[PDB]
Amino acid sequence: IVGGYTCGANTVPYQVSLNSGYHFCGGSLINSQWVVSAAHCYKSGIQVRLGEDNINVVEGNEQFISASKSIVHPSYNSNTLNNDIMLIKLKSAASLNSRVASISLPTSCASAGTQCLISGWGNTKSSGTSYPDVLKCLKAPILSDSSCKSAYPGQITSNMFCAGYLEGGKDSCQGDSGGPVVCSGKLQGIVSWGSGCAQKNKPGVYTKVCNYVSWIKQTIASN
Ligand SMILES: [Ca+2]
Repeated sequence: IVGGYTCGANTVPYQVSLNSGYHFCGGSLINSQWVVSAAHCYKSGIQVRLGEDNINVVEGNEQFISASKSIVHPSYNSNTLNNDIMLIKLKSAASLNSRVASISLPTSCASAGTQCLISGWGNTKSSGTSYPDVLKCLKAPILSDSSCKSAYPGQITSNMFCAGYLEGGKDSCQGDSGGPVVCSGKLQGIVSWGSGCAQKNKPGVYTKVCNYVSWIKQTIASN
């Protein structure tokens, strides 16, 4: 997250870190056994880390649970990033509490102008490179489809939306991939892609989660 703030320990209780020897992506806990992330975060050997603040220090509220299976969306295209969503099942159910909690799926799509919370352990620099140990947060509005498409000609599908600031300065970045965009207590987005970070007229692009609620529910119900 570039131009954000330190969230505070365990203040975003649905935020997970995906770890394969090191943090490589964010995710969102949606029930005791399932995490939603980006399809471009797919790899084998995933351990889900819940209750994290400082990802380099064991602080006492963590749960480390190996993934038993991952399910990339059937229509995910890695070239265009259309349908950039994946589900990860935990080998055992997380113990849910005030600091490890699921986030509700949307029942309807959120509108341009809706204020959301974006979070992650990604790069905090737009030019250089600096990775935080503690979770960073950004409050950002959803941008209109027209402004999103104008920012990225030929690249925005019906499964994507822009959030952030056309002036730049505040954005998601490398390492935030797969993490949450939460608006009014609902998971509306997944950190998907952008052109650099916090650049003028290049806001972050997010997977439009409301399009996938039926797929998420039916997949969970049979796996
Ligand atoms: Ca920790």
